[PDB]
Amino acid sequence: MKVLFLTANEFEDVELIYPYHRLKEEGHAVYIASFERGTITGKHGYSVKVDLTFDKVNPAEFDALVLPGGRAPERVRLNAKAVSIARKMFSEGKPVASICHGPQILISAGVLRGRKGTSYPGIKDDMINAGVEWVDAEVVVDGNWVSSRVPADLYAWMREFVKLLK
Amino acid sequence: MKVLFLTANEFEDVELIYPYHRLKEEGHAVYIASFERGTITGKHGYSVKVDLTFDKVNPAEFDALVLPGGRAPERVRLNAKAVSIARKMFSEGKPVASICHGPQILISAGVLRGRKGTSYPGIKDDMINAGVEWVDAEVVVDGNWVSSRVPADLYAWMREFVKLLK
Amino acid sequence: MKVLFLTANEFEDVELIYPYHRLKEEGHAVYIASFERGTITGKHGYSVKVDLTFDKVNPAEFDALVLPGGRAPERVRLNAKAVSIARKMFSEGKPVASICHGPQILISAGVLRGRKGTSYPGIKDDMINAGVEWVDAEVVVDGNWVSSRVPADLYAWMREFVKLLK
Amino acid sequence: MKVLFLTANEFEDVELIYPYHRLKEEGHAVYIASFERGTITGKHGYSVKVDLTFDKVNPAEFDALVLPGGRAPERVRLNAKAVSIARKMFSEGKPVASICHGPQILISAGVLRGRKGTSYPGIKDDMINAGVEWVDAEVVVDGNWVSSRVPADLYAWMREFVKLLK
Amino acid sequence: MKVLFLTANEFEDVELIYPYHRLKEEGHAVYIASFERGTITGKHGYSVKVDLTFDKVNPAEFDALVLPGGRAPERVRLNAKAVSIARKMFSEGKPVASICHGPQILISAGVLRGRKGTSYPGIKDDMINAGVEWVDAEVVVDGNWVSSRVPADLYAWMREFVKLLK
Amino acid sequence: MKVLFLTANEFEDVELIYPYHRLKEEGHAVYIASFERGTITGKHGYSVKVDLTFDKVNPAEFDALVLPGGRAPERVRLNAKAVSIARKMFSEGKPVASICHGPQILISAGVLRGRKGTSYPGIKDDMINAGVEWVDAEVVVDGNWVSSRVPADLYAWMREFVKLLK
Ligand SMILES: [Tb+3]
Ligand SMILES: [Tb+3]
Ligand SMILES: [Tb+3]
Ligand SMILES: [Tb+3]
Ligand SMILES: [Tb+3]
Ligand SMILES: [Tb+3]
Ligand SMILES: [Tb+3]
Ligand SMILES: [Tb+3]
Repeated sequence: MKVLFLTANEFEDVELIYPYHRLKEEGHAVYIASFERGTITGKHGYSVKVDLTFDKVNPAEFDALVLPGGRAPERVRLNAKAVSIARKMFSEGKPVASICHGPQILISAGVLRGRKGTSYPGIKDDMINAGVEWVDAEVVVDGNWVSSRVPADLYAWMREFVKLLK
Repeated sequence: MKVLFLTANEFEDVELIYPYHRLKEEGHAVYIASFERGTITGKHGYSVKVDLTFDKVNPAEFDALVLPGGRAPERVRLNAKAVSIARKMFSEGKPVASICHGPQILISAGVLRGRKGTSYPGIKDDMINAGVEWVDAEVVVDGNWVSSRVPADLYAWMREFVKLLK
Repeated sequence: MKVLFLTANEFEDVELIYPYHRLKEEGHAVYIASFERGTITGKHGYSVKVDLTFDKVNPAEFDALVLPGGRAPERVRLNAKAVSIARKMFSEGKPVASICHGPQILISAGVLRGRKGTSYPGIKDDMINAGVEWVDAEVVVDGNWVSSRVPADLYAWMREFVKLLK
Repeated sequence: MKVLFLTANEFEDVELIYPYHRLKEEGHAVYIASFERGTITGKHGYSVKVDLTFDKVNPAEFDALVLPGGRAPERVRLNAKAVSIARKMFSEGKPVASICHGPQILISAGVLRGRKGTSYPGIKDDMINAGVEWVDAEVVVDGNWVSSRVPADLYAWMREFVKLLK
Repeated sequence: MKVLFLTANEFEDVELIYPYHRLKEEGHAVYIASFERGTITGKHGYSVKVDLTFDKVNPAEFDALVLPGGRAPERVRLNAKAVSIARKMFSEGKPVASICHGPQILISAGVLRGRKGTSYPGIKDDMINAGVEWVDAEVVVDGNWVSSRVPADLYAWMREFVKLLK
Repeated sequence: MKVLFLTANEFEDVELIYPYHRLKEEGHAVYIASFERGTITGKHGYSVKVDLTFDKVNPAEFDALVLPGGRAPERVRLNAKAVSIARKMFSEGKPVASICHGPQILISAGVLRGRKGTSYPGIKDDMINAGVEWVDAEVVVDGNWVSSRVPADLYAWMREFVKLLK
């Protein structure tokens, strides 16, 4: 499987690096998409190479989507192409993993009304206003959508997402 | 004229300091309310003293409210007492100034349905989902609510807010 | 009303941003002059665009001068052209606002003998040795010269400077 | 199964956080041991709670050992008790995972003579002088010892370590 | 000989550490005096232990004085006791070494009128207004006063100061 | 006399700057060699110009060698040319000063068997495994090799090294 990550500068470092390596362990191919080629730097200073830009992503070529948190989702959600990628993959029923501020991209895509999930508690009212049935749990699984809240939930977040990709 | 500020650590420094001094120029008494007494530190490292805690605020004692941005509103909006202060003052028709992420507190208060305003563009979809008629302008004035987007709007933000307090 | 600012990297962020927006509120045109075009960054990391270089400034084209503090004045005062701009505008009786280390430029211009004002207390002995009658006050107004000491004085500093430009 | 981590301040953040969550996914109990109770902070600023001090560790109570990298191993290897824990667990054939500078603790334990493994390439000559058959590979498995070199190897490092704990 | 250093937080790190070790090489005893006991931290993050406070210094007990630069001299020069120590030792003809912003303390002591020396070029006009015959040289020796400008002058600064202490 | 320094980014700032100026005081020519031309930055942010690259160094042209510490030696010791320079100069009996992690380069050169010296205590076991008779002292002098442990030893380190160059 080809797993796409939508992110940008000021991503929450462990929320990108943890699923990146956890999914590589399974033999899945992992791709970082962002605004431009080169590198992006997390809140804590970890640097990662960008594999492709949002403009070059064909959503049909990717099988699963991961949305790390941090401050990057508020930048990503203003890019119409990045939001279109998330709208298409999520609405087609492809596996989507979000954590922390990651689901702000799904709010902007207009795909969460009636869906059950979680997020960083600081944006729960925004998830509720987007029609989410918000749950305070380390991991929520709602069909193709696997959601978690904070870095302390990483173990449970990918435990459930890896099951979805099997 | 007693102006209350609702804020916390990681406030956007100039969005707190600019209205604080602009309103002191007019002879208004300015008060910083936060989670605990002592000091709070902005994103850029400026420190300010907390005058009172959210639990000690009686909203009837304050005439106007300022909501600076940064990452502080996502912490403030999880405090039921801080949200109740903003709900009471805004719903009473008292002057309320918000900028950048500041209106996340008003979203949580449930007072923005059908109101017209702006915010940091990164949360415009959350403002729209809360019932705001969102406008991309340096300053919007909707009755008692004066809203702006980013630090570049400071001059226009307080130019309009000062007129409401006269 | 064209207001010129003489500054450089490591300016005290709020001492530049506060008067910039306060004077824009009045409808005055504000200009940042520095060593080179592009951007300059304050002590706390705020970035601002440089409008023109010291070499391109014709002091006859500007009506008032603002001298923010920080570590920038110690760099600015070594530039003969920047010091000549401050000498000409101050000695012509045009309104000049200084705060914190800002008057180090006026010391270098040789215009403060027998004038009354203030500064960051750490350089009061240097102001006294330049012939200033130094006062420990949040704001001092001596004809065209409006001086303040530290960021806590911002409200009083521009309250008096705005009156001079009216 | 109880997994012990030996670490200190300036640990490489992802080298501690990644195996911590990867092993919690399997249902293993994970324990952070360091010099004192309270918290320790990684090179990149992530902070983690210390579960117990080196003096309180009884090696017989733990089933497996993880040695993250960063600058922490050079501090840990000067603590005779921490080195004795690593010596006892490694020499008893319990699973031991090391990455980056992590095996400096095993060098100090005197247990690597005639063993095959890897490390951060910057200390390969020190591993060779301790009697290691050094291999430049993302992961090496030598009986109970699973070793990796850098953060890019995380996926392979725990892929092999998890197999040892099954 | 007992060499006293007058300094505080935000000292220029190499300007304190270099003379400290260079004078210890000669067998001189070296003492750091500051506002309070404990430690002080330089601009670049080096930490040094404070040996005694300004209040506990008896200038008669010290044979030579060193004044490092950085931002510390602007804090030190506001302390009447620290300025009195520098006034007494300098006016008694004891060896005094200054570099960079270090001579701001001697300006405040009122001992430089007619003396020949140098400093950080950014404060040369303040040295001139204090009556200094200012020279642009890596090191100036004027009787008991050895002065230098910047970190690049360290080699020449202590080359001359060590000769004075022989 | 020409003194060569082998170093890189993340050198311990005072361990490079202190011997650089101490040896310039004696009139010796000092040269910084690193991976590329331009500048290198220490752990604490001091920046120094690189005089020449490792590939351009002819060991016959230099009379003495300095090896500062920090994290730079673990990068330098992976460059076969930099290790060959240290090997050639040390094995020819030219004066060699090392401090802290600096002797990791000599370990990699294979020249320390049966030699007496010291280092940062965190790598003493690696020095012992390289055949060093390790001593816990502020300075050790073994023929041409002058070694010290930490920044607190600077005064003693160059006191002994300067005697070798006379
Ligand atoms: Tb940011
Ligand atoms: Tb934060
Ligand atoms: Tb600076
Ligand atoms: Tb460190
Ligand atoms: Tb052997
Ligand atoms: Tb400072
Ligand atoms: Tb590093
Ligand atoms: Tb042997």
